[PDB]
Amino acid sequence: NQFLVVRHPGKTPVIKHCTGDLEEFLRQLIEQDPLVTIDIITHRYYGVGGQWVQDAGEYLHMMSD
Amino acid sequence: NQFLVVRHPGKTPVIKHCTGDLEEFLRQLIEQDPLVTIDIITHRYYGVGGQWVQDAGEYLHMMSD
Repeated sequence: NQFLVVRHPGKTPVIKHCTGDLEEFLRQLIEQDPLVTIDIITHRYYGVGGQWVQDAGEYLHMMSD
Repeated sequence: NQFLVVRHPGKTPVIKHCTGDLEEFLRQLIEQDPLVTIDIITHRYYGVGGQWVQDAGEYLHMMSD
């Protein structure tokens, strides 16, 4: 959940930890950079090679509706 | 190097391991899906929280020129 990578245009991506409310944190990155892509990375028993990743857009909505 | 996440439009991203030549593997993902985004994730002593990620486009060129 705290292992998410945020991709800035014209630059290289960075991996960011939440400093507060998780929903707000993702929103804040999006709001300040609406071109930014966030992938949220976790781990599973099987997943995809023992690891899995979720689109932050699905993630943010998943927690609401 | 083998921890790279490939992002398909309309879907959710997956994390993929190379099955051959690394340069070819990234190219193959791009060629078959030119809309696809790849982030290549590694680890560092400091990096960004002890971890770092590189844009595959920079990565693929980095190894050439």
